[PDB]
Amino acid sequence: GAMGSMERASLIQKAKLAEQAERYEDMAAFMKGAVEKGEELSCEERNLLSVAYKNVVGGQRAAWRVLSSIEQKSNEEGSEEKGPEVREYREKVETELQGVCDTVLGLLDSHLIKEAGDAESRVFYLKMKGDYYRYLAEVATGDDKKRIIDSARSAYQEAMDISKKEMPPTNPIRLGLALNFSVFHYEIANSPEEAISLAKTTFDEAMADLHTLSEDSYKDSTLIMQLLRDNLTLWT
Amino acid sequence: GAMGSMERASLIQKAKLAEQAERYEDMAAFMKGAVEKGEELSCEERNLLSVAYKNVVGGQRAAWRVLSSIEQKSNEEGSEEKGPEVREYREKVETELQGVCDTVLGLLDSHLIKEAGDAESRVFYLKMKGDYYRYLAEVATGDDKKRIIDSARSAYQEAMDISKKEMPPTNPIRLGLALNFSVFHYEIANSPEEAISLAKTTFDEAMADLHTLSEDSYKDSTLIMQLLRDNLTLWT
Ligand SMILES: C=CC(C)(C)OC[C@H]1O[C@H](O[C@@H]2C3=C([C@H](C)COC(C)=O)C[C@H](O)[C@]3(C)/C=C3/[C@@H](COC)CC[C@H]3[C@@H](C)[C@H]2O)[C@H](O)[C@@H](OC(C)=O)[C@@H]1O
Ligand SMILES: C=CC(C)(C)OC[C@H]1O[C@H](O[C@@H]2C3=C([C@H](C)COC(C)=O)C[C@H](O)[C@]3(C)/C=C3/[C@@H](COC)CC[C@H]3[C@@H](C)[C@H]2O)[C@H](O)[C@@H](OC(C)=O)[C@@H]1O
Ligand SMILES: [Cl-]
Ligand SMILES: [Cl-]
Ligand SMILES: [Mg+2]
Ligand SMILES: [Mg+2]
Ligand SMILES: [Mg+2]
Ligand SMILES: [Mg+2]
Repeated sequence: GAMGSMERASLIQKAKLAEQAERYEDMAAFMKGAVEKGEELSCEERNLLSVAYKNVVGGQRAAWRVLSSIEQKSNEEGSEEKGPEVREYREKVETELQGVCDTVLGLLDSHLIKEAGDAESRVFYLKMKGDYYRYLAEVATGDDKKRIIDSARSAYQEAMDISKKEMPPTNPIRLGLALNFSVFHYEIANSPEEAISLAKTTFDEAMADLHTLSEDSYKDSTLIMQLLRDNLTLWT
Repeated sequence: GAMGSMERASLIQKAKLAEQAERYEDMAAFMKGAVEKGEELSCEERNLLSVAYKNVVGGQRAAWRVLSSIEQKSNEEGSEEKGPEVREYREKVETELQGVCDTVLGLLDSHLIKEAGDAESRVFYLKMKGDYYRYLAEVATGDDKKRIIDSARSAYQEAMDISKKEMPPTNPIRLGLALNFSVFHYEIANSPEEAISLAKTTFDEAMADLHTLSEDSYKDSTLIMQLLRDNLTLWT
């Protein structure tokens, strides 16, 4: 660990600076170093961890999709052989993306999830585990696609069960989990009906719980409810 | 050179793919590898080289400016001591930025400039040399600031002399060189009057040469003339 010699508090401070500078690779490395100090993460610290890797892998996924599209076009009828370069470079990006997902999943397994006892931390980390197996599933094609998909489903499902028992329907973590599990059903598991049912029931049950909330609360929950509505509008 | 085993043509192909995927670090590494094959670069290849490093260093500069601003605020009256972290992380970004500039300058010196005989290639590379010394000047503070500034001025000046002798006033490379030399005068050399004079004469002399051009030509020259006008509007 190249961050082993830096104070935990300094790593957190620098992660916040990297966020302000949109240096997300740095941000992720600082937060990895903070996790590796062995102490549990606070609510604010968990958000820094997830934002950093979301942006790193997000850029890798966007690049992979561009290259995969070029590759597919190059393998159609009437296309001129370009050689191995497109496949090679797509494989390079894919392998780097898989490495980042493996790193995140290793942090969750060593040892964030096992030490997370409160619902808000346990559901948060299990959602992340589902998210990063989902990203692996987006690029998987070999004899492991089915196992990767089931690993994502299993993590999302355990997070769902906890969130329904321990969190109100408007809790932003519960809402973001349901949004992403719904995307998993639609895009990964070939289950659009399940995706639509989950997004609708999640939206409706949150709607009916809004009356319990303060005003300047739940800006993140309003945002996420709109994303559920956006997906239902695209899917129906 | 980690690109030593890849074919030149494959490096160029992958640089174009990286551009489409907005993977500019990859793009720069592929183009560095292509330069290191020892053959001169075509017009299209020179553009790939400059776009790749422009985007890499551009992101580093934007991050450095964010951090430097935070650092300055932290060193004002009434500010709470945050410790060494802001300076440390600004120094980290600064050192990475300087390393990229050094790499580009080394490619120009080994051996792009010495083998560039045509005006369009020689002016192009000398403009790049001025640009990357300018980026070094933006962060320089020690006993080398003056020498760095003069290295930028010297490269821009030699490019200017060639461009005025060998290129029409509407040539896009000549125009972009004048635009950037004007920015050097304004932002680096504390010479706003020189910056304004250069931008105005460049604009006026290009205006008077437009009548020689074809229509679907010079989209890049129209774009650059507008940037000269934009700067004159900001500066006056
Ligand atoms: C990374 C730190 C920063 C940028 C400072 O904060 C990110 C954000 O962190 C919190 O928001 C979380 C959160 C996001 C909110 C939906 C953003 O809301 C607004 C108004 O922008 C998106 C972020 O990625 C983050 C951290 C992700 C999670 C997601 C994590 O799964 C493992 C589950 C849902 C969502 C929850 C955790 C949100 O509470 C806060 O409630 C947000 O504050 C506001 C104005 O709403 C803040 O923007
Ligand atoms: C990197 C390759 C790609 C993205 C394919 O092309 C970049 C661009 O490459 C060319 O444009 C150059 C060029 C740019 C043009 C001003 C862009 O014009 C338009 C319409 O977008 C900006 C680029 O950074 C680039 C390569 C940089 C230079 C600069 C280099 O200094 C060392 C000097 C001025 C300018 C010259 C070289 C331009 O000719 C072409 O003339 C442009 O084609 C069009 C539509 O105008 C193309 O967009
Ligand atoms: Cl590759
Ligand atoms: Cl640092
Ligand atoms: Mg300590
Ligand atoms: Mg615990
Ligand atoms: Mg060869
Ligand atoms: Mg030559």
